[PDB]
Amino acid sequence: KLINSQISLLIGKGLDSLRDPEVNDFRTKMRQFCEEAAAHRQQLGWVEWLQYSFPLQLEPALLVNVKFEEESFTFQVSTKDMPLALMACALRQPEEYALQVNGRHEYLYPLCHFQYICSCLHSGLTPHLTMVHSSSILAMRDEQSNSLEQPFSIELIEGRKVMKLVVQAGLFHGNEMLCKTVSSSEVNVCSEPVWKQRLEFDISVCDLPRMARLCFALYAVVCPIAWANLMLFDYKDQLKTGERCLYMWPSVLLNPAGTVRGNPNTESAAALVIYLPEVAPVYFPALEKILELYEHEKDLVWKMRHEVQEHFPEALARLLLVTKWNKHEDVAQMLYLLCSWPELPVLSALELLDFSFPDCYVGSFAIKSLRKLTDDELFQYLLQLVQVLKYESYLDCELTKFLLGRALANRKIGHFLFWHLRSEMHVPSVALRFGLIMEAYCRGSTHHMKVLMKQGEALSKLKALNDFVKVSSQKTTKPQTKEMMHMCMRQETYMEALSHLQSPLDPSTLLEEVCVEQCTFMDSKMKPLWIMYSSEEAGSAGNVGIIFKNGDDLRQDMLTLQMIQLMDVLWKQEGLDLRMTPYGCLPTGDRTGLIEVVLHSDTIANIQLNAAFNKDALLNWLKSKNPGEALDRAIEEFTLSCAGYCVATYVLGIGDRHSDNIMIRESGQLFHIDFGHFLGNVPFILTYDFVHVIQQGKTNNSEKFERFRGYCERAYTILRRHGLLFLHLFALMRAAGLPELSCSKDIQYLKDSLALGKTEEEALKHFRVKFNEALRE
Ligand SMILES: Cc1nc2c(-c3nnc[nH]3)cc(-c3ccnc(N)c3F)cc2n1-c1ccnc2c(F)ccc(F)c12
Repeated sequence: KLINSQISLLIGKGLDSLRDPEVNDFRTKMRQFCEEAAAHRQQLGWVEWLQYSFPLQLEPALLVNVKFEEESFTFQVSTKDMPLALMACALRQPEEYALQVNGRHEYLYPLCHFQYICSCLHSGLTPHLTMVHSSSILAMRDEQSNSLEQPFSIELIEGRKVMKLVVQAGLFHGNEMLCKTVSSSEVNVCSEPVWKQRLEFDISVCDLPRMARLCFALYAVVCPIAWANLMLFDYKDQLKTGERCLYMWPSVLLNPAGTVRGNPNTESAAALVIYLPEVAPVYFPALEKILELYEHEKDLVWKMRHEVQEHFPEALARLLLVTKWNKHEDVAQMLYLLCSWPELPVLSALELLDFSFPDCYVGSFAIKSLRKLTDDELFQYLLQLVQVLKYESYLDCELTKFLLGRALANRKIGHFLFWHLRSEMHVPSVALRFGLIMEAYCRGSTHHMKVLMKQGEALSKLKALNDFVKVSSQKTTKPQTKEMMHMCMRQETYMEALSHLQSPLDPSTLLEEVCVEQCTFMDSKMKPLWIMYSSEEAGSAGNVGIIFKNGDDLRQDMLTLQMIQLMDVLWKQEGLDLRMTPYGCLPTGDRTGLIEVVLHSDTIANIQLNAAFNKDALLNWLKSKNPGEALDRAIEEFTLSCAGYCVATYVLGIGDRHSDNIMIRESGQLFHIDFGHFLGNVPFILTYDFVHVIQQGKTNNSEKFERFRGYCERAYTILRRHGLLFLHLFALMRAAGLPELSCSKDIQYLKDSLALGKTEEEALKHFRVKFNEALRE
């Protein structure tokens, strides 16, 4: 029971009142499932458990200091040496140990591969680790255990809330209609309106595909009012026969992609009531039955269905787009080949997950092609897979079981699945499904729940704190609310709630002691908070800041930074390190989330605000933080990151860049904050005091500049190869309801910036056109 109450606070809704056997089915089925995984988990070998709880954070001569669970010993080792070898030094049997990063949830392949080690090499800090014996790891593991060929007709009985009242009714597969829409008669505005009018569609009932959905639009004429959709099949495959009442969603005219569950605010939802003509008790045929069984271009793809399977396995997608889905034989045949289809590359499955592949068998097929996804790939695509959950038609689906499975097998997966689900629980459409999934996951780690509660309580006191700061600053100076802010933070409950947590931005980072002294807040607008931490165990890698925002929408920034991080991975996985900074960014709730602070950096504007001439400002700041020899690295740091963000900002169409939202690190790395727009919703950007830095300050030094210009072009064509990768993810993201990612024209921005129609060298001469266009500043 306490566990039940804990799950209810964490996920934000109470745990029944719907007595819906679909919902009851989901919960007990998935709970058995999730408890199975948590059982398996407790029986893993101790290196298998590290892999679960602390997945290694790789990327695609050396001083290092080691202790055991207070005396440390410093060594030198080879950047090429294996953690084993390090341990063996430390011992003077190594296989009985792992290396923990001090004060992080990280354990340690040549050390040149470990994120924490390069985050130390590139930054001169000296790695500090701890030998943790395998007995002691087992302790954690243990501590964390618990036949009918008439036309389909419905009937539109009547309605309930408020010229002339039309209803439009369409039948769709995906966002394709299996026939013609039917409208109603123009009954008069006011009501509670009556229709009692049979609507009959040009489809045989034996020809509704398993995933068919009836879609209504209620509007007003001499203006739209409400929309609503449902499956003609229940979640047990039973064609549904009867009277259903349809609590409608408000509008924008049909909306086949929107949810198949009704508007839950039954107090003000227009209801549309309707009759489903019974027809005999008909369940959609089993799989085994089914297996027994320009337009000229479509016809010659249906055509050699077989040659496509034989010789073009990955063209699956566009054979599924030519398939006549209203014809049940056209579907048995296609669906018959698909049970023999060779598995597909991840890229191709990322296209199949989309909504214009509604059929649940293809969805299964797509999932099956996704079990080979590495955990690092899953993590990169994870946001899209979450948003695709909104397209599903039932609660129990391969997609949900696949995530839960992966979530429960990698704790960093589970961590982020949780926050993605939790962050939308305020959205009517999805609250039930996301709530239900967070619940099954919680019965998979009763331990991780308690860690997440901990994060939630901090996120909760940050909300209160910001609210007091918004109120307090209305009446008071910036410095007077600041010291009030600290007094509130100093209270009892705030110190306890805000301290000793895993960072929701990155669970491997630990937020221990909140440094009240160094907290502050932006005194403009939504009063975003600056919260700083320290940890004596982690040393300097314990000094970490997080920015809290309450008021702003962070979904867009998060997507943009995932994309830049994807870019940097693509680039690093072709040899090219543009030295990017994809900092953490995570919506946690309604207009609420977190930003990872990048320490030791500032804004162009703050740097320009002051040298004799403004162009000297950046270079002199760089000269100041990188003495003598060291400037030279900064200039290359600066130059690569410049090119990388020039390419990134251009592709993603991020305008509105100015000297307050472009930042620079003391290493010389330049990076962008505050995204919020993108897709133009832009020209190549470039600014002579950047040019100035790239040229070592010398008036014009075309031997530096041109190679900088070669960086940009290399990045641009690297990314241009993976343009489909970018197109497919964004396609899935249209499910997010992001306002700048609304329609088709948004995705057609990306198509252009990525010259995706043209050749590799014709796009690069066109890229060359923009780059000089932009240079004249
Ligand atoms: C207003 C604002 N937005 C941001 C963003 C950002 N991102 N999306 C959307 N807005 C990112 C970073 C940021 C992020 C990472 N590293 C560093 N250094 C940053 F400045 C800082 C941001 N700021 C801030 C600038 C100055 N002072 C701030 C403060 F006192 C408290 C909180 C603030 F947010 C501050």
